[PDB]
Amino acid sequence: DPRYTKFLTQHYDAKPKGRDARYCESMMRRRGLTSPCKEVNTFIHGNKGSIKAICGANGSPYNLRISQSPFQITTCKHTGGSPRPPCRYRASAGFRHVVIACENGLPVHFDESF
Amino acid sequence: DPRYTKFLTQHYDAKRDARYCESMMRRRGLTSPCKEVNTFIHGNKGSIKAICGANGSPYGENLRISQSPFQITTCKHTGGSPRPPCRYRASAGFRHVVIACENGLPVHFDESF
Ligand SMILES: [Zn+2]
Repeated sequence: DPRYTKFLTQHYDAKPKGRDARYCESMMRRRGLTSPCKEVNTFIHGNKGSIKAICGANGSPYNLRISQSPFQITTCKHTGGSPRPPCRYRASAGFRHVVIACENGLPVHFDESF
Repeated sequence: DPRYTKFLTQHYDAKRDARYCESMMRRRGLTSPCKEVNTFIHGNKGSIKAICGANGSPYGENLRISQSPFQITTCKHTGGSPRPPCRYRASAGFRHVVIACENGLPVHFDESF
């Protein structure tokens, strides 16, 4: 599923070098989210298998699913004015449960509003 | 970021002798007058940046030390005049480096090491 691949591209970074504004400004472009500037985007860290398992045993219904375990995350939030690149961001490192959408056994969307 | 871009100019060269040093020290603006000692870090720039984060660790006062070692070239001035033309000899090295960071970016290299 290229959707799951795309989920990992947009919402997964296993061992982040940092968790600050510059990490975000780097990651948002690296991961294809700056044409144009995506307003809010969370990267989940840690082991990939725990995220995928939100679709099963590490999840409960929430058409969405909420994680039964917490995750190191970094939320990138646009700043600077209008959403023309180059995209400025600030970062909020977090440790919490997350909500995702699963389809046919795999994560395909991350729910930022949660 | 001026401080970060100055760090790269003065202390970073991605891809190792006296002539290396003599041209590099000049090309990177460290020869008016002659800087006595200056080290270039070689290798992957992300690895160096990461010293401020995952790949480094707190050191002394307000500094940080690399967790892995880096190939380095230290240029040492030769001759009696502190003015250019600046001649240098090279010490190729392999070791941990100490830097200072500001906002997750390298801004200073510690030559006493
Ligand atoms: Zn000298």
